[PDB]
This record gives sequence, structure tokens and C-alpha cells, in this order.
Amino acid sequence: QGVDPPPPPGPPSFTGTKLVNDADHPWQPLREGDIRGPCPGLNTLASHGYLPRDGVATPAQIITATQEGFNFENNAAIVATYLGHLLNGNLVTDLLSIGGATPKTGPPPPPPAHAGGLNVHGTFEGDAGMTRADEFFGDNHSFNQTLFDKFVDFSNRYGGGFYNLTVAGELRYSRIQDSIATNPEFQFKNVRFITAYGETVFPINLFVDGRVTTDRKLSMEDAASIFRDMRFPDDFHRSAVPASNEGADQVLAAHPWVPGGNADNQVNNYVEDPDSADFTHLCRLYEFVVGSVQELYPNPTGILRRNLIKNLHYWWTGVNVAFGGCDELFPYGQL
Ligand SMILES: *[C@@H]1O[C@H](CO)[C@@H](O[C@@H]2O[C@H](CO)[C@@H](O[C@@H]3O[C@H](CO[C@H]4O[C@H](CO[C@H]5O[C@H](CO)[C@@H](O)[C@H](O)[C@@H]5O)[C@@H](O)[C@H](O[C@H]5O[C@H](CO)[C@@H](O)[C@H](O)[C@@H]5O)[C@@H]4O)[C@@H](O)[C@H](O[C@H]4O[C@H](CO)[C@@H](O)[C@H](O)[C@@H]4O)[C@@H]3O)[C@H](O)[C@H]2NC(C)=O)[C@H](O)[C@H]1NC(C)=O
Ligand SMILES: *[C@@H]1O[C@H](CO)[C@@H](O[C@@H]2O[C@H](CO)[C@@H](O[C@@H]3O[C@H](CO[C@H]4O[C@H](CO)[C@@H](O)[C@H](O)[C@@H]4O)[C@@H](O)[C@H](O[C@H]4O[C@H](CO)[C@@H](O)[C@H](O)[C@@H]4O)[C@@H]3O)[C@H](O)[C@H]2NC(C)=O)[C@H](O)[C@H]1NC(C)=O
Ligand code: HEM
Ligand SMILES: [Mg+2]
Repeated sequence: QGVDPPPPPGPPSFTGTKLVNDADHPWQPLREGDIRGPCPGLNTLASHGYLPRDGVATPAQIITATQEGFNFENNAAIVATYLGHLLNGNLVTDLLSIGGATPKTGPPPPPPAHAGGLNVHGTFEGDAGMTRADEFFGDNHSFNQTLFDKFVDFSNRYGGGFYNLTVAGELRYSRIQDSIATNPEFQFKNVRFITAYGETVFPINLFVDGRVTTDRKLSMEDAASIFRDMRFPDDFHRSAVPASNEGADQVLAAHPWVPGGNADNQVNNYVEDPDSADFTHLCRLYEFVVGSVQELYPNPTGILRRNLIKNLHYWWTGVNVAFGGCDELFPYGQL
């Protein structure tokens, strides 16, 4: 009772700004069974009906929604979506939960695979987020007001009351320090190291109304609306261009940092990891995930094997462009 996975959707026909908070996409409250998770973007899209409102969707639905709702760039959408799906989705039913585990993704895969959703900590979701607390403290998915207060503080201190690139640079480093000091299991390597810098600029490039073209900066009201209430600002117009992680290099430059983590279940004991992916060694990330998938799926056969092969190729198509050329791996051979 499986599905044949379609290739990834391409870019939208129209790539300009438009009203996305419109009559066909109203904010609605959560009903019982509806799933939300650590991504404010996907949360908002589900709560406006760009995604299924229950928070379970196909990879193709996620790509279309991120493009339609926010003008997320096509390749960035492919890289993030199939990463999330390979690690956390059900490859047979072609369904991914944007939060925790649910029967809505269908019959479970064979362990060690889990199809447990974007909430699963360790390989995609990780530490030193802006509005979510590290998993060590007990909840890696819920909005956290204490962290949002720090968001506001840093915006007051560095951005005249608004979130801009200067704020992003300072906040990213401070949050890393918070975790070093307080989380003995703190990890900041591989996937998390790369995705964390991109996440800090998404509020600027995607959450700021697209009619704003000079001095792009996010108000705390708009930040609260998306990060906490999963709601587009009134009359929200998406980015006038497809966009992703522009400026992430500047965030790293403001406080140069190396992948690693706290060693030996001890705080204030951050050790570099020289084998981790970084921004000049991106193909390492590709290989780490192919390997993680091999751990989840040690001996797949049948429809599962087929869908794995397809989804792996789909992910490579995005990664190849985004990382500037990586040799494709074939852990389960070819079709
Ligand atoms: C995110 O948000 C933040 C917040 O909104 C934003 O910050 C702004 O960033 C810009 C720069 O990008 C800031 O503007 C710059 O300010 C520099 C520092 O200003 C001080 O020093 C000036 C130079 O000193 C001379 O004069 C003093 C005596 O006053 C003397 O001791 C020195 O020896 C020296 O001779 C000084 O002129 C300036 O005072 C003026 O401005 C203040 C207000 O800031 C005003 O109260 C004064 O009356 C007076 O008008 C101040 O004391 C400054 O050096 C710098 O100038 C360069 O650039 C301009 C053009 O941009 C050139 O004309 C000039 O020749 C220099 O090359 C520039 O003006 C701005 O102040 C920040 N705003 C805030 C609120 O912090 C970030 O940019 C945002 N980040 C992103 C990524 O967007
Ligand atoms: C919302 O998110 C926040 C931020 O993550 C959560 O709050 C944190 O909760 C943890 C767990 O209780 C706190 O951890 C402890 O912090 C000590 C350091 O405190 C200093 O620094 C912080 C900021 O960096 C200041 O707030 C604080 O006043 C101090 O100046 C550590 O020394 C503690 O270590 C002990 O426990 C660990 C774990 O068992 C051991 O490994 C250590 O050896 C040691 O015994 C500890 O880590 C943390 O301080 C909190 N941070 C903040 C900023 O408040 C919220 O719980 C979360 N939920 C909510 C409330 O919405
Ligand atoms: C394309 C598919 C997407 C996937 C699979 C995805 C997945 C994730 C995951 C798993 C996290 C949590 C990582 C963490 O902080 O621990 C996350 C965080 C985040 N995502 Fe997404 N995301 C996607 C698209 C988007 C889009 C389009 C935006 C913006 C419009 C966005 C904005 C964010 C932001 C800002 C965070 C950080 C939240 C915080 O630190 O408080 N994402 N995403
Ligand atoms: Mg996190």
C-alpha cells in the first residue's frame, strides 16, 4: 500500500511579490490531531492552509508551499525538504510530519527508522535555536518566551528595536555561548552547524514583507506573530525575489566559530570537530546524511528500497547545485 514518489517541483511561474495572507489561506486555530513543530515557516504555512492543516504533507506539497507562501528558493526547498524526509519521514507513504510522531504518516517503517517527524533531535533539529530550547532541557519544539525576550533584547541593543543582520550576528554567537555554559550534551556540528546560520537570516529575507526593499528589518510584532502564533502579519506580501540564506556568511564572519560540541557530559568544555562539515567543506554534509540514512535503513528491499533510491537522487539534485558539485553516492545501487 505504497506510493510512487514524484520528482521535486520546479520554481514557481510567478516569482514576484504577492499577498499571501489572502481569503483562500485564512489563519485557523489548531484542532485535535493537528501537528506543529520546531519550524515557524512550516507551522505558519499549515496554520494558513498552504500545507495540510494537520501538519502532515508530501515533500512535493512542502516545496510548493514554501515557494507559494514565502518565495523560498527552489533549490533551498529541495535541500531542506528531502533532508527532513530521508531522516524523519515515511518513504513508503511519502508523508512527513512537521512535528512529532503520528499515525497520520501511516504504518511505521522497520527500526531503526522511525518516521518520527521534524521534532526528532540529533541529526536535523539541534541546539542553540532562537525561539526554541535545546532538547536537553526537555522541549525542542515549543515556542519559548524567555528566548524570545533575548531576541527582543538583542534587537533593542543592536537593531534599534528591529531584527537585522547585525542583530543576527550577535544573537547567533550569544545563543551558542548560552548552550556551552548550560547544556553538557551541546552539539553544534554537521547538519546543525550549517542550517543554524541559514535560520538566523530567514527572518530577514523571508519574514519581512516583500514590498520593503531598503533597510529590511523585522518588527517584534511580526516576529511574535510568526514565531509564536504561526500567523502571517496582516496584509503580508512575500519576498519579491526567491530567497534563502543570503547574509549567512556575514553572520559567521561577525563571530567566527568552528563545528564541535561540549565533551564528556560537561559544560564549558567545547571541543572542535575537524571531521565535521563546514562552509568550505559542504560535501561532507552530503556524505554524513547518506551514511545516517544507511544506519536508519541497513537492508531495505522492495518499495522501500525503490523510494529510498528516488528520494536520495532527488536530494542530490538540490545538493549538487547548492554545494557547488558533490559526487552522487549510490548506497542501494540503482533502480
Ligand atoms: C542594524 O541596525 C542598527 C541600528 O539601526 C544600524 O546602525 C546604524 O549603522 C550606521 C552605520 O552602518 C551608523 O552610522 C554610522 O555611525 C558612525 C558612528 O557615529 C558616531 O561617530 C561619528 C564620527 O565621529 C566624528 O565626530 C565625533 C563627534 O561627534 C568625534 O568624536 C570623532 O572623532 C569624529 O570626528 C559622528 O559623526 C556621529 O555623530 C553623528 O551622528 C549621531 C547619531 O549616530 C548624532 O547624534 C550626532 O549629532 C552626529 O550627527 C556619532 O557620534 C559614523 O562614524 C558613520 O559615518 C560613516 O558613514 C557615513 C555614511 O553612512 C559617512 O558620511 C561618514 O563619513 C563615515 O564614513 C555612520 O554615520 C548609525 O548611527 C547606526 N544607527 C544606530 C541607531 O545604531 C545598523 O547599520 C544595522 N545593521 C544592518 C546590517 O543594517
Ligand atoms: C526556555 O529556554 C531557557 C533557555 O534554554 C530554559 O532555561 C534554562 O534552564 C536550564 C535548566 O534548568 C538552566 O541551566 C542551568 O544554568 C546554569 C548557568 O546559569 C547561568 O547562566 C544562565 C544563562 O546562560 C543564567 O540565566 C543564569 O542566571 C546563570 O547566570 C548552569 O550552571 C547549570 O548547570 C548545572 O546543571 C547542568 C545540567 O544538569 C550540569 O551539567 C552542570 O554541571 C550543573 O550542575 C544549568 O545548566 C539555564 O540557566 C536556563 N537558562 C536561562 C537563560 O534561563 C527554560 O527552561 C526554557 N523553558 C521556559 C521557562 O520557557
Ligand atoms: C523547506 C522545508 C523546511 C524544512 C524541512 C524546515 C525544517 C526546519 C527544522 C527541522 C527546524 C528546526 C531546527 C532547529 O532550530 O532545531 C527549522 C527551523 C527554522 N525554520 Fe524551517 N524548514 C523549512 C522551511 C523553512 C522556511 C520556508 C522558513 C522561513 C520562511 C523557515 C524558517 C525557519 C526558522 C526561522 C527556523 C528557526 C526557528 C528558531 O530558531 O526559533 N523554514 N526548520
Ligand atoms: Mg533547535
